[PDB]
Amino acid sequence: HGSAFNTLVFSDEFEYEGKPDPEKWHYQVIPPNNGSWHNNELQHYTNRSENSFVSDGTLKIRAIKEKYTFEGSTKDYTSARLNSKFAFTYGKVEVRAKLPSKKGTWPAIWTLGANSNETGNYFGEQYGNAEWPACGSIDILEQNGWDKESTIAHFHWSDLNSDEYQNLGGTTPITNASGSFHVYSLEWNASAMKVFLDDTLVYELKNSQNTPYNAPHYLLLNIAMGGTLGGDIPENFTDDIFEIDYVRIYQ
Ligand SMILES: OC[C@H]1O[C@@H](O[C@H]2[C@H](O)[C@@H](O)[C@H](O[C@@H]3[C@@H](O)[C@@H](O)O[C@H](CO)[C@H]3O)O[C@@H]2CO)[C@H](O)[C@@H](O)[C@@H]1O
Ligand SMILES: [Ca+2]
Repeated sequence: HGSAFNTLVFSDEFEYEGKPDPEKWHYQVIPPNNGSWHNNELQHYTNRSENSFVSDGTLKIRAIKEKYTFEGSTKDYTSARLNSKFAFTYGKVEVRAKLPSKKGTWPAIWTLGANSNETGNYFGEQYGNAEWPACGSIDILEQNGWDKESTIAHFHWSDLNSDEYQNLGGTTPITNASGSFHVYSLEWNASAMKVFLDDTLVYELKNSQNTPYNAPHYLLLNIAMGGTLGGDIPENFTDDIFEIDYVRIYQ
């Protein structure tokens, strides 16, 4: 599957030490919603070494129970939310990773249309100003906080010719998501978007010109805490890691 996408256009093998490469990765830190993130999430996102770092051939994003204030808004958790400094239309995205094991964590590998104009993102209004869900988004991987034995792939968009919000996708079983690397991938072209866990198709959505999936998207990597899909966080939560061996994008 996906062999047609064979020209490497972007990658990070994470073989260096220190901050995620600033030529490749942009941090979001400004909350988009009056001092909070969306989905009733409980974290702030920071660009500190507490919450992301590269060492030993892998990127780690680390969520921590920690009081933290940004511009008058205090939250009880910190994490990181990275965006690629690379926007693309169509391709094969491969991310090899180990997921957080702890309850309450909501990791994600996903995309937004580069016309999102999301607050504090890297692209602003360069491509347009299509507020989510009109910019489109593809989940390559999410896990909720209460079931670490399944993964989620899910699309969110509004049709170009309607305000009608669409949200659909699938799930698949996973074994040892936290202790064993798996490859989470997307194959995206003018015909279809296919999300895989290793070689299992999680979901395929037919593409068309009436979707926002024919213009550039950028990649996001994050751990949210709590909220819709994070759920209740144990009182004893300390910290947890989302470990990414590499990101590769082919066209
Ligand atoms: O609620 C109104 C605001 O929506 C913002 O877009 C958010 C949206 O609210 C939120 O539900 C969505 O959450 C993502 C899921 O759809 C999915 O793709 O997985 C992501 C990773 O787990 C998850 O964060 O995110 C949208 C983008 O941040 C609008 O941006 C905002 O203008 C509007 O007021
Ligand atoms: Ca690596």
